Amino acid sequence: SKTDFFSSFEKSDLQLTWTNTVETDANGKKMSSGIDGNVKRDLILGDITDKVVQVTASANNPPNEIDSKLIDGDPTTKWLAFEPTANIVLKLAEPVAVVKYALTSANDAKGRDPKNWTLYGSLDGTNWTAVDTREGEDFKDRFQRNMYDLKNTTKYLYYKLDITKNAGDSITQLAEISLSDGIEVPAPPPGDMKSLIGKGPTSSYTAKTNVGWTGLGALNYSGTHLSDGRAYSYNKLYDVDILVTPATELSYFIAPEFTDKNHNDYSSTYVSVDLAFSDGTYLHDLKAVDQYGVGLNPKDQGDSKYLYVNQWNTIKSTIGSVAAGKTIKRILVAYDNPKGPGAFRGSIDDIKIDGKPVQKAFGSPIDYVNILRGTQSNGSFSRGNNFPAVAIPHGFNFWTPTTNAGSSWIYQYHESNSVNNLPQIQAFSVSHEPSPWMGDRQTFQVMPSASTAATPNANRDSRALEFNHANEIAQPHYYSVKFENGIRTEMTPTDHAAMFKFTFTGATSNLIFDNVNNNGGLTIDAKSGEITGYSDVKSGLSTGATRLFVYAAFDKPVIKSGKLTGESRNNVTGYVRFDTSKDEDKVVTMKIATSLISVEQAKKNLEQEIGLNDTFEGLKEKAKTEWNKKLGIIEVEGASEDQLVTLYSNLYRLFLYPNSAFENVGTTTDPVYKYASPYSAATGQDTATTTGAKIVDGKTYVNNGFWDTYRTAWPAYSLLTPTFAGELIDGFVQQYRDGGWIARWSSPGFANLMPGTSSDVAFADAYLKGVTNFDVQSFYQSAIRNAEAVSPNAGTGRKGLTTSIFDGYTNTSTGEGLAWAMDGYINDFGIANLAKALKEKGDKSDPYYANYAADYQYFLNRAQNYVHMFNPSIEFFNGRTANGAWRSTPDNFNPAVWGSDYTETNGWNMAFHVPQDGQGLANLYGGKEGLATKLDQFFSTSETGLFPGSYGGTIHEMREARDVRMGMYGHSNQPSHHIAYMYDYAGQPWKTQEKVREALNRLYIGSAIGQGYSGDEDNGEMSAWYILSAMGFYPLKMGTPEYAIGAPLFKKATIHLENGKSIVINAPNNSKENKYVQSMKVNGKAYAKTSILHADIANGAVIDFEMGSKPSKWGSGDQDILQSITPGSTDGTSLSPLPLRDVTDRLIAAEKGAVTVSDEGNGQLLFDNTSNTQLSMKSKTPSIVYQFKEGKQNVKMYTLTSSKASQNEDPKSWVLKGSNDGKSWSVLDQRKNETFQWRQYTRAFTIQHPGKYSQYKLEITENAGAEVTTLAELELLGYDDVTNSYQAVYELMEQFKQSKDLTGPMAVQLNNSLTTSLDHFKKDHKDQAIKHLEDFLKHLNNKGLQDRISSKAKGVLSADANQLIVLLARD
Ligand SMILES: OC[C@@H]1[C@@H](O)[C@H](O)[C@H](O)c2nccn21
Ligand SMILES: OC[C@@H]1[C@@H](O)[C@H](O)[C@H](O)c2nccn21
Ligand SMILES: [Ca+2]
Ligand SMILES: [Ca+2]
Ligand SMILES: [Ca+2]
Ligand SMILES: [Ca+2]
Ligand SMILES: [Ca+2]
Repeated sequence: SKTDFFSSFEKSDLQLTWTNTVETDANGKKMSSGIDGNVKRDLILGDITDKVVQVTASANNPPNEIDSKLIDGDPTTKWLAFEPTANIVLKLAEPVAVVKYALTSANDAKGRDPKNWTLYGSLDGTNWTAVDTREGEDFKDRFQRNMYDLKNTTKYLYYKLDITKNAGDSITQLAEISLSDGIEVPAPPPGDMKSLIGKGPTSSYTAKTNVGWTGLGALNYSGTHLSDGRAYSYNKLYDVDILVTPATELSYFIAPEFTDKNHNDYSSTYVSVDLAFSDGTYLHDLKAVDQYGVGLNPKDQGDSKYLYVNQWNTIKSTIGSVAAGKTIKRILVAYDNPKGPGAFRGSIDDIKIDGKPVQKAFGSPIDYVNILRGTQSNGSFSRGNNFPAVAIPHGFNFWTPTTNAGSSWIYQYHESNSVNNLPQIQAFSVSHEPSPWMGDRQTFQVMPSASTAATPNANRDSRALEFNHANEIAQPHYYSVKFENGIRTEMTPTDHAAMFKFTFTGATSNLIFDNVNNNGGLTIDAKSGEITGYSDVKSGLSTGATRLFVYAAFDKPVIKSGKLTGESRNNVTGYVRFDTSKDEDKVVTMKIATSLISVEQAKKNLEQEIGLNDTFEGLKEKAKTEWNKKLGIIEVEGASEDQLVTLYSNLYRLFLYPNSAFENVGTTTDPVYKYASPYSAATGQDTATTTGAKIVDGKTYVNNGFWDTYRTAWPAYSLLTPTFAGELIDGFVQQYRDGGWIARWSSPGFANLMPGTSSDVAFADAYLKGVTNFDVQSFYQSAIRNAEAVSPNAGTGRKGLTTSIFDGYTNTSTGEGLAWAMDGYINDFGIANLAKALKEKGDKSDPYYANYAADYQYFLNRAQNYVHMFNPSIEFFNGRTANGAWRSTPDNFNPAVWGSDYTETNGWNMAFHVPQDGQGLANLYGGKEGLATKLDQFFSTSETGLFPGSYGGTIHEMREARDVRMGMYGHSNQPSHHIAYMYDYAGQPWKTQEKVREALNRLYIGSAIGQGYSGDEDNGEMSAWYILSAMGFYPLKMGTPEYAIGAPLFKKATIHLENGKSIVINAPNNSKENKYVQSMKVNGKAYAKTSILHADIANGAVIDFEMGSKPSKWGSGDQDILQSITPGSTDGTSLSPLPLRDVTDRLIAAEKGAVTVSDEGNGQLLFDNTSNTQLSMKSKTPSIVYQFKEGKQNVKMYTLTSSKASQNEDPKSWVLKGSNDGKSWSVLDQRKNETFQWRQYTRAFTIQHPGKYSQYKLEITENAGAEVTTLAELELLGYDDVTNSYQAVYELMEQFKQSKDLTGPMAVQLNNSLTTSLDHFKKDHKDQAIKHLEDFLKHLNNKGLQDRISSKAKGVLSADANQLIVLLARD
């Protein structure tokens, strides 16, 4: 007998042996329980409709208004045909004598209702006996059901409703048909689970509905799970005789569907293909496993959560492993689910059994790369939302097929398939799209055509050419498609150019040129066989995008040529025609290059990169080589095929962005680099052949949202490609030197989207890791501009800075102000560490040098300002209104609700937004244990996607987050990406290990069918998450050169570093299940810590993980956790310490402070916490005095914010003085010859001789030249009196004495030591105050006294004492 079997459930395939039929056991008992297959419906007397197994109408209106809709029991779904007449054929399971039927009219357009019809009956389906005629029928209402009786005792297997006249329209429609046999059943029995050949998915996020995976047919299953507990049904499909061999693979495609309004019932995933063997055993009893390791049985399919609902899923199982030598007697479909009630529905297509499968071979990393990942994905549900980008790493152009030539939605894997269910290309495009949301720009289009008409038609629909994915090769360096009609197109990239081979079958062959829309030009010089063009195409968010120029040449004479018309694209549509009658002329080659400078430059770009000697194959090899140099930085052992696809495709995505936007205007020997600026104003107007944009010397790179890429991609560069990273960074620093700012979202200029200015942290982070090959000085300037200087541009700097730099938080007056705020504090963390590093560098030629020290202090403080956005009443980060009040209170708050404060997520997902200081974050939650409790709750509460909040309706990010099914964890999007690693701060690293492994395992699947990710990939970010996590470490603390340890994915990984050394990562015992770190070594030596320095791996290292299947305590020690700014000893403090703040804040209004100016101006404008108010003081030489009415203030720093007015009015030299009486002043700080290069720009100064004073005076000794002196704001940055903290501890100690948590000599000794400490503090004896607090701690740990304190009390009092020491040390 045979070893192979295949069904696509087509017309041409074998029909099912049984339909809707349950398999029976050895005893003849149905293998089903608690199931109802019947569709829910309004039943008529003797309703028989459930025996209809097939309905076929003469014409249809796919995707939604097809014959299928006639028996689905929903009046809301209809069949429609664009015809005045038609016939519907109903095939029944068994012959029945129909004696009654009902038609139901549809939703609208009464004229389309049937009016005259005949019902026929048949035995064979070709010879028809009339059984009822109706004429002149009327349906008064929409959704109206008419009932019809007839005499008939003849059992028939087919019924035809022949609709001979409708109600006058040229279109016909009907919502529902029901048939009846006239026999009463007062109690309709449950029917068997449905299993029948149908049209495929009735709903799908990402695929074409009502077609198969391939072809027009599939197997459809559905039913109702009635039971509270287990329900199942194993149904037989096909009678076969198939011998299984050791190598036999079973594969299939399954598309489970949601049957509920809420898209929360996952029942449809509890399904698999099953086999009945001749020996009386079933595949579901053997330990067959899929490509993910999941049992190939229904229960394990559903429990393991690898099947996505409303999407197609590829499944593959080597049943040979477990069933070699058995014979398959029947193929089954099985549903089996432990819990309900619920309901399910889905499709299976392409059940294949292959006795001798051929495995794919791979010669090098690039052979693993599928550039189609992220294309069975759209705006309803993303599996990456990429496009098939062919390019060199970081190339100047992308090249790509498009199935939608008007759109930034460039290529659909399945969604836009033809009536024959094949994809259609409409063009090959030059592209610069960073994402579909940002949109495409600078595009240009060609399409081959075998048209013989006088003129090739340039209409998108009519020129489109169908193809099969099996005939398409899609790689970074090579794309190839063979179309159904015999044409082949192949392309390969250069940096600025590309080569295409068009191979034809006919005598007359054409290339059609076109564009996304009419905003460009085409010039065809037929005589020299050249194309010339320009493109102004640019999406809404393509801010600063300039004109692109195109040049192209052919290897064959062009015989006919010209402009085309009729598409409303007359500026861009034309063609060239070639004589390809002779065999050696059947392939035509086009060489094509692009420029943002000029047509002349496009020409020069082409000559530089495609010499006369270059061939298609030579260029392809050059591109393959450039990709392998990137892909082969990482080499792993033990990986499956699926893992290597994911790994190497991830590395491709990582290096696809960002992109060169500069050109070589000199020669290959002597390069001269220049770019057209999307950053500053155009020099002048464009011409057809030359750009008007400013031509700027040097390099630049583009296409990057820092809100995405800072998390993973940028640190990936700094680790994997240190040297190139610096060239990339400098190309972004260029944006500062040119346009004044570094882009927040470069697309290619300053596009306005997403919160934060994370170039700050990304580039700071890179520098501190030893990527020093860029203009750090300018970078720094751009960072402080982001951090200190209000932006006039919508697309640059930090929104809400007007108030936020003074308030310590960003208020709800800025959209998603919380989001701006939290990312602000992380950026400040990086700016601060860089300032420290530049201080230590000591470059005295840096004009800014004297200022680094101060900036470190000020910025490290700002990094801790997260406290100002932590709402203590709900224990979540939360917005504040302008007046200071929390947005939410316990009564109204819901952490499940998306939006408002929370960009593209909910409060849950922003609960942990403090990667720069985990201990500080833990403290807000009560300590490490409190942090862990919060995370646990996060990971065990399911995201339902039902809470859109401010988004109004469902956005795709919500569906994706829902389908992660890791509690609330939104791995589908960037703002959650740090969360799994936060367990390293809580001292539970095993939970990080668990979550990271689930993420790597389940959320990067489906590559083979154009899926591959759990949501939008975003310019390398989702990819680098996987690459870094799989190595076993992760840059959690962006802005400081070290990683948090997770666990490696592979038995071995090597990172070949550019300096010739290796990072080897050994985990010989690694496996799907062995996910937990048991112990760890670095360089032969046992390693205890869950952090590792970049400086320890960058010069090579050997890392050994002992992996096992059970959690361990490795890395849970108090000094083994990730360290923070906040000391570990403070864990669990009852105090709420603050970093530097402006101690004048809010005093004036509460009358606890006031201000006087030497000229009697309103000095309140200098302390109102807004740079939108300034004071002009009528003197070159004014004085401001701030008076604290409630005692001495410990001020460490102060800030001056330049005004909006001219720079000449600025302070320039000054003295800050302190006093206690107002008569006698001490000199605290002196500055000379200061400047404020920007407007509304804050500068911070470290007071040379600080102390505690009740009165502060700023005495301006010199200004910048004008007759007046103007400022916007002043601040006195200091700390609260430590005394108030001591007080809070006495208070707490009293609470414990009253509860008897603290008694006897322990109470007394603690009291004494604290009091002696306090007394020393008040006499300015800092060292002695600390020493007595150390005594306090010794008491707490006195062995003789443990029966006098509870653990609760000992714990918090310890933490408090240590917190006090910290408060003291900084005082
Ligand atoms: O083109 C027919 C379409 C229908 O498919 C749709 O259901 C609706 O009834 C309608 N109103 C006007 C036109 N149409
Ligand atoms: O594509 C640009 C931005 C991204 O940078 C970001 O990841 C965000 O999730 C998003 N959703 C739609 C568009 N975008
Ligand atoms: Ca099929
Ligand atoms: Ca219907
Ligand atoms: Ca995103
Ligand atoms: Ca203030
Ligand atoms: Ca002000």
